[PDB]
Amino acid sequence: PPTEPLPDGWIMTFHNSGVPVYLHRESRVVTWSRPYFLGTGSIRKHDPPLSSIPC
Amino acid sequence: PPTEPLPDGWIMTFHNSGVPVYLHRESRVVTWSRPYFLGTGSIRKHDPPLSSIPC
Repeated sequence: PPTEPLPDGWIMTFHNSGVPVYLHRESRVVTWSRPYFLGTGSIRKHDPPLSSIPC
Repeated sequence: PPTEPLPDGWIMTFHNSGVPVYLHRESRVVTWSRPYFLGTGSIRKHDPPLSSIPC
């Protein structure tokens, strides 16, 4: 799918497994699914960006 | 798998789709794969926590 931009402070980078991973540089936190800014959206009911849905 | 703790500021919460999602409360950022603290680990070469690997 088309990708939405990453939230502030995040970068998509290569992992040796061959999959991209997403690092928040300042906190040194990693996730394997593209993170996104929810803003004032409803955590329970919102539709995630298509580029952020796993498997 | 056994879960490793979430990094600071994150919470696992329910999404209407029936899947848990992970919210960083202060930044309002969401990811669909459990995030983890990498610390001084190698971004490229580290083994992620088993609870953090998608699909």
